[PDB]
Amino acid sequence: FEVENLLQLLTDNVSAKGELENLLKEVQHLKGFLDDAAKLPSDSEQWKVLVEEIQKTVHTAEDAVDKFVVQAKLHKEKNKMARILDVGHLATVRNLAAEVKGIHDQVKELRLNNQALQARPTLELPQQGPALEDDEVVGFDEEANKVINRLVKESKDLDIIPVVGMPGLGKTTLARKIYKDPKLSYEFFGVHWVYVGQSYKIKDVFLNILKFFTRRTEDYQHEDVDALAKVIAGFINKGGRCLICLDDVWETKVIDYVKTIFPENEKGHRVMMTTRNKVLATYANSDPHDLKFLTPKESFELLVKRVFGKKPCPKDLVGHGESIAGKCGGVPLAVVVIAGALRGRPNTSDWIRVERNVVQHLYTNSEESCLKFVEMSYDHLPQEVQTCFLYCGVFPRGFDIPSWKVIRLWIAEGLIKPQESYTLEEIAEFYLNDLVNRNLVILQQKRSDGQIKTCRLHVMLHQFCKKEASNKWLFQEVSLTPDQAIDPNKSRRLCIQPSNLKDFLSKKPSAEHVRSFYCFSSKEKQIRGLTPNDIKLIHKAFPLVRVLDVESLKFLFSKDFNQLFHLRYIAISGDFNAIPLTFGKFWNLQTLILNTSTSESTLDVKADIWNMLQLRHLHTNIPAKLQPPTATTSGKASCLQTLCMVAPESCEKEVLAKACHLKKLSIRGQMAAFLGAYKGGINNLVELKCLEQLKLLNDVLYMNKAPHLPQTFSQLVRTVKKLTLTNTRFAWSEADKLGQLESLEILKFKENAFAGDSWKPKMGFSALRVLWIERAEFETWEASEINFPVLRNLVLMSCDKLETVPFELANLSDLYEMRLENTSKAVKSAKAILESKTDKNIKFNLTIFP
Amino acid sequence: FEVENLLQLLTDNVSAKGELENLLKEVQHLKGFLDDAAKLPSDSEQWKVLVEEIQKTVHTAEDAVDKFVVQAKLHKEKNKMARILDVGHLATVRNLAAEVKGIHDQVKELRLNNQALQARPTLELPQQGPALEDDEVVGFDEEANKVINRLVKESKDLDIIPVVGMPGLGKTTLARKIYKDPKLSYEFFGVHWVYVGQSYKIKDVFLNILKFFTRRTEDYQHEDVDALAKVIAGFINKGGRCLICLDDVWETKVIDYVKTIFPENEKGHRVMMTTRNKVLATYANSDPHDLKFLTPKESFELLVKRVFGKKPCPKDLVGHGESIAGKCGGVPLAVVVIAGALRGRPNTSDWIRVERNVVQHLYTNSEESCLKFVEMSYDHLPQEVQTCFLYCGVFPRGFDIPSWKVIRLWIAEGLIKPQESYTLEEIAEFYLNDLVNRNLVILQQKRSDGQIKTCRLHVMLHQFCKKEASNKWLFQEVSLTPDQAIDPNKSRRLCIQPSNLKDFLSKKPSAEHVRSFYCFSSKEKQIRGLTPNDIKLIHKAFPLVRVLDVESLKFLFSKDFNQLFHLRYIAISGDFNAIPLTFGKFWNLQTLILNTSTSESTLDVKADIWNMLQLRHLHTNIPAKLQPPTATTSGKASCLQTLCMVAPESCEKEVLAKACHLKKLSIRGQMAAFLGAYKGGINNLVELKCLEQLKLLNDVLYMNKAPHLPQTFSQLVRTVKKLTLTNTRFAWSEADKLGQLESLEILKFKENAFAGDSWKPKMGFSALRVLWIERAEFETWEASEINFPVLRNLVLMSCDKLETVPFELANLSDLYEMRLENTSKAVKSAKAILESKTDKNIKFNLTIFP
Amino acid sequence: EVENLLQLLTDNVSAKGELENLLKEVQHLKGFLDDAAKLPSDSEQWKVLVEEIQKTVHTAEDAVDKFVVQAKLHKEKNKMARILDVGHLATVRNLAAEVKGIHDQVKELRLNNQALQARPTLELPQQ
Ligand SMILES: Nc1ncnc2c1ncn2[C@@H]1O[C@H](COP(=O)(O)OP(=O)(O)OP(=O)(O)O)[C@@H](O)[C@H]1O
Ligand SMILES: Nc1ncnc2c1ncn2[C@@H]1O[C@H](COP(=O)(O)OP(=O)(O)OP(=O)(O)O)[C@@H](O)[C@H]1O
Repeated sequence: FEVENLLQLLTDNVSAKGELENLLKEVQHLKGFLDDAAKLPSDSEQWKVLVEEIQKTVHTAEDAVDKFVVQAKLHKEKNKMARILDVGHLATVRNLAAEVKGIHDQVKELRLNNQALQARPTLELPQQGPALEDDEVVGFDEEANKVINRLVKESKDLDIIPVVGMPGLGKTTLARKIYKDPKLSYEFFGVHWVYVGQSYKIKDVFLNILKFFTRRTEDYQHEDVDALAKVIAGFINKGGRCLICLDDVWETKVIDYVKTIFPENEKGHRVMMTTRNKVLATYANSDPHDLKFLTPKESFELLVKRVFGKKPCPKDLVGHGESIAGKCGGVPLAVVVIAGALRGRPNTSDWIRVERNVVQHLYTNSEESCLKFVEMSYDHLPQEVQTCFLYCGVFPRGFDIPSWKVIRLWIAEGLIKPQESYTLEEIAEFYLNDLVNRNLVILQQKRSDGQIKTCRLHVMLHQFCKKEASNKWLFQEVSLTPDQAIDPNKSRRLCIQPSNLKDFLSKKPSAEHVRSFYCFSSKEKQIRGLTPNDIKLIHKAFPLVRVLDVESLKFLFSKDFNQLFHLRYIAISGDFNAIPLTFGKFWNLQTLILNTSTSESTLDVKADIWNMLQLRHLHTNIPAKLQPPTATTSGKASCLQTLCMVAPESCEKEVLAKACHLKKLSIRGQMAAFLGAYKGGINNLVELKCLEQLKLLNDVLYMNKAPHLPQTFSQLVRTVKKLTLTNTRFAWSEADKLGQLESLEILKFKENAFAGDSWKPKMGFSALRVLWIERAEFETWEASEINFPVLRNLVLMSCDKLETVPFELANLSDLYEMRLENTSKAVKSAKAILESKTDKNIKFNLTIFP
Repeated sequence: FEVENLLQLLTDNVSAKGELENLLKEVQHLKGFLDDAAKLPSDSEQWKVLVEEIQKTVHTAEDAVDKFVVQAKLHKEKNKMARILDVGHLATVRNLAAEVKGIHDQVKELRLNNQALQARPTLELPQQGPALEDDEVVGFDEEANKVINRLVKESKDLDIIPVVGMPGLGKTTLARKIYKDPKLSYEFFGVHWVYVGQSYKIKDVFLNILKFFTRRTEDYQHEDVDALAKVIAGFINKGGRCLICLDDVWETKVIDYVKTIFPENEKGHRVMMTTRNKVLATYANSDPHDLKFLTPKESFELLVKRVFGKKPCPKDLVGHGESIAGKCGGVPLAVVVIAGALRGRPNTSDWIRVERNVVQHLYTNSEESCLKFVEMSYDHLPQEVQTCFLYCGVFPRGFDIPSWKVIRLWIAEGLIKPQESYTLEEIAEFYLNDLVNRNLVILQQKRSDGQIKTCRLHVMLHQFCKKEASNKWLFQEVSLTPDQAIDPNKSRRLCIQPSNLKDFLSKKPSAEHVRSFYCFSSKEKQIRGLTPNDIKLIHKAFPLVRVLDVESLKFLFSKDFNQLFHLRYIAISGDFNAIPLTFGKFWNLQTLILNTSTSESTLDVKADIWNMLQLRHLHTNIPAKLQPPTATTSGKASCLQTLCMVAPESCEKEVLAKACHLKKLSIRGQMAAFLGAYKGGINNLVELKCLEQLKLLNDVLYMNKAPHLPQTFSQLVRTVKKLTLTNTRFAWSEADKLGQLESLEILKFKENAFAGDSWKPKMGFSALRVLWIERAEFETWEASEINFPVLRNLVLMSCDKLETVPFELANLSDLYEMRLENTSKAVKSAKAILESKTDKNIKFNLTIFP
Repeated sequence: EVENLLQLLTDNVSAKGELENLLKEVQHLKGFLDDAAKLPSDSEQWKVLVEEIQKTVHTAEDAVDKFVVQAKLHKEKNKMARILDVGHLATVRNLAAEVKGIHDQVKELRLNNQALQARPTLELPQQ
């Protein structure tokens, strides 16, 4: 046995690398086939079987390759004596080699046996409703009047009025309503309608337009595009003022084609167009008309209308009907589709069937129209954003998906690929920005800069993403009808709700193909009765985790968890006084979010963060006392872009030299002991090159002496875009020192950041965009035009002490935004400045709470 | 082990040659498949995987074959005792045979397993914009006026006015603007427009022409081509003067089909035709109208004319806007396309996304029209010029590509193939000449003979070439987002930049499939901190380099660098006193450029250049002391065409006999000891048969005795076409002999080449084309018509002493060009000659600086 | 190494049995030597044979003592040092191979040479 064992063991190691490379190349083949098959439309159960099988074989080979490389690195870590001497290593490594050969031959026979896989040169092989009347439209009366108003206002220029939203949001219904208002007839000689959609031809559109202006299109079918444009221009000139309806135009070229047909007769014509692309709407009109959201009562009224015509919904179905109405998120088409499923089912058994879940019920049966309706644009997304989109589907339904969390989740799953001059963080931020541009992913929260802060995936879109991923298996959500498991073995990843986590753990989960663990707290901070054994068994179940993201728990650094070298992105919480060195073995790691409940003032990062080349972002809820890099660790600049909640002690010349590419840096502690010359730890910030954000927080309320912004501070932080001061109690004279930042973009004064009865700024802020003052005790302000020449946003919250916003800021042309939150009499001056700007008729916004 | 080793080693080598030949045949098969695949359009990921795989396998097998032959040559180079005795020889040889056998079986299974490769008889499987008005056309006002002036000028003959330029340059916009001037209507009764493009049918063109002259084309659809020609001629005769606008005509047959329609009514009709082929335009009109280049302000105004139409661009987007405007190189289609990318994106995050790199942003997404716009003519080039073009896509963006550098680079990359009566130099020069003819490759510098000197790839075309090569993998440019490497393993070649070279070395590069090293100095002479260790690392990383081209460095002749026997083309610089014999082992060498910083007056070529049969061109920045060929080296005439910077001592009877086919020879040193009878080194030039260029340079400013050209000099250099004399200090009487060269074509008197207060030439120069005089101390010139009968260019520079250009040169009909750079009062005589020729109305150009 | 590990492990897969057989056969040769010492001898061939049996007996004794010393050294080392040591494995089985060689030498010494055959009572022995 041992003779034979060692014989085959030695024989195999001689092709382990060749077997590895051949398996990897053939798995690349199968992955290319898999992309092809995903693109293809399929209807044969055998084809779904084969796609399932190739996906599972591909992911099995991926696990084998990652295991082999991880073992190789582990061996290289061991000393030469423990390298040669180890015999268990020999057994495991050759068992791994044997598995790799088995899977390689499996891939060889997968390619050879199945004819479908053969390489092909270029071979992938790929109507409205009834029409409502005014009484059938719901809650659009105010919207219709607003849009018609916008249309009718006299303006010699050809102004556009676009309507934009999400798939099946009712836009075409708003246009059809608008299209049949007598007011529109009064204001315009001839209103004509046209539908474009994603697929169209201009000549079709131009011919249909011409039909309205003459019935002899048979004569002009021989005219060219520009001749037709001139003809229609003359026809309109004869007609007079005209409004043209455009249903679902998604391309700028189309708009720029439509401007042509309108003559320059200074009649102030109009074109109102529907577009699922917010950017297209924005170009069409500089101020869009985002289709409102139906309120739950309106949705219930619509469902009543549909599943019972005009006869009232019967009494007992009202409860269930109400339930169905609210759950649809406020988009009419979800109501429409579930009503379709409910047509003529006055028996409450089926109403209860449909209610119990009303997101799955769309995308089923023949009248699934929601699916294809959304797909009308998903295919309008490139593959990179296709995938980055689908991974918005992990977050629980109704969850608020943070911008940074989702950005690092994308970048931690390997979905994004590097570009030739950009950084993965900004490529991903652009991907999500664009995802909102296409209205694909709701965005209701705006950073001071105006960037995404919380994006949600609409209930209908949530179920669409979940089911689409499940079909592609990129991830999945575990469910349990009382008992059972829904085949999680067909789940490349598992998203588990905390409530069912204990039960899923009771079955002793154990998976290898799994490559992440998602368990978010939609009900924030509802940490259930999870024992340490639960966390240990979690560590056991998923050994190949790239993405271990769980924050509603008391996590611990079990030995098993310490072995997870494949780790990429960690979101854990508990009571940790210092990061153990075990984190120094997670070479694959790219991100680390830390939220510790420890009473310790500082967290000691024992793990050598410097050696982790793949590392990109470390986040801590409390200041981190990072060890400086040693001589051995000296090398290339670290990949670290974001380093949040840094202890000032851990800001040394060597650390900042090792993180010169650091972008987002936050430091909290004692400041005066950090601001002096011998406190040049601040002077050490010169090491940071691409630094952009800097949060300064003082943990002491009783300060020995008030610090002073060093004169070098102007250039010490020259690269910083965002700069938040918290509990700094700086003299407003120091605000002048803050006026010498060339690249200052955002400015937050939080918790008496600046101490003083009144603020009289002098230095101009040639680029500042957002001013943010929170809980400022200073009573009067005399900021002038020169101070903030390019003010675009000014936020002052909890200003119970401030007296009046200076009128001088009214002159600022750039300034359009002004929010006063829990502010004193200065609210009156906000009204005065708003009135002045309205008299000047400058686009400006004023928000007052409550 | 040793028994089995030697057994296998002997058995395989018995079969090594058969294995080699069979592998070569099968790799020829895969290369033919690749030639098919490149043409065939494809969109399937699996097929791109297969093409990647066949490319990698083919290049791997090519490396194996070249390594095996190099080893064979090395072994044959060793002595018989050093041949039989060597044991490492057998080890490496039999390992190489094992690798060759492995890759041969790889190719066998690549063919058999994959059905895509089966031989097939004949089986590869292969609209305007909106239209503007005159306010949307930028900066073409003067251009349109110039073109219309060219048009309307009265002339009985049917003169043509063509508009030519690069893809996406806006020609059709100029024509349309021309097509809508009232002036054109005033000067012509009937103006009609026709679109041809690359693909067209005459009958469609003629029928559409006939429509403008009668609405009954339905009647004449049955008439033959000549019948339609006569009909249109009669219609034009009835109409009178006519200008016909032609869009995108590329083939001359079309032009000569258009002359037919026009009647001979001595009405001076006109034809306007746009054409991407500069030669076609030149035929259409003897003086083309190269569409001007939009200035950066015009490009910014245009981009405003789209991303914000007529509403002025907001303030903060101007900075970014200006950046995105100038970067487009001065062609409106780059502006248009990146605008399309920017449509309705007033959030400056995306403006900065697009600005950072504004050449990639074309050729991406749906509205990438730049790509297909260039491809509409890339297929217009045969495969040879197809490839030669793509290797203009390796010089850094904005780099000025020298004519000789690129010519040899082509010929050194294995892209050109020999013809049946031509020499690779002139085939390649013709290829680049055409690459300018088709407007493909910009050309802004002219050699005195009038051939290309510098050529550039327009930023748009540069990125197109880079991406096209990268898809085909013919080469690639290494990039690093902070860290990382972009998979350079899929880069058959690496084009790195000096800025990133140090970091590239930091990763310890090691490649085998790489077959060249491109590192040019766009910022000339910016040699960064590259240590000798860096150069050694270069030598190590790329062992199979055919083309090693790096001059921004301090290169050294390391032992490893001496091994590169596959070497073809060298471009190196440093401090070398004499070329080591190590270069005598580079049997594959074809070219050698040398730029040595040594203070030595002469460089001694220790390497036996005579034995290098593949050698074609040696270049040195200082005179070279070549060793004469020995008796053993005696054989066929050397392939050497160009031999630059030759020490006069290095010009011996035997040397020149061995290089009788030498064409470009340059000699520098002490000359007075060169012209004498016992200095028959001048007489030794009789050996050169196809000598074309001859540059004579004297390094001494204090000459013992004024030299004197030999009487034989006339027939000594009878084959010379170019003859640049520098610092010769010759009496103008000696110039009279210069009229005794039958084949003289170029004449550059540089740095007091001829000494004398005045020049009074007598002998005629029956063929001289371009005269050329730098820094002439002579004061008065008395040349006449007989002296320069066929003068085509007359360039006089730094002639601060020259008094007046003789008026007699005015009579010269051939003379069209004349340039006075930093010239004295003779500039006034230049004005006199210009006025006289203008009075005679002879097509003449005068340039004066400053 | 593959052939090396094969041959070593297969030699061990018995070193104790080879050891004991060699020991008993060397006891045989030692008894023969005790006989031959008493015997008067005058034949150069017999002195050659006695020299040879003495050298073979003492060679086998050196091999046996070396092998037991190596075994004791193994037992001295820690369990980790016992299992992990690879050079020790090579020396162990080289010693075992030498023991097999000497044992075969003793077998052929007995069989080839008649002189060694067992015999009940045969030792042949003026002022
Ligand atoms: N207020 C409403 N009351 C009743 N039904 C409505 C209402 N709004 C929309 N619908 C229904 O929605 C469906 C029409 O959706 P619509 O075409 O307007 O969607 P959309 O968001 O504009 O989509 P797209 O951009 O793909 O055209 C029809 O069933 C129509 O009856
Ligand atoms: N306002 C404008 N100012 C300048 N150029 C414009 C403007 N609007 C469109 N264009 C140019 O018009 C071009 C239309 O194609 P055009 O025929 O003029 O290009 P070309 O390079 O001359 O040759 P080809 O006919 O092969 O396309 C577009 O490339 C765009 O660059």
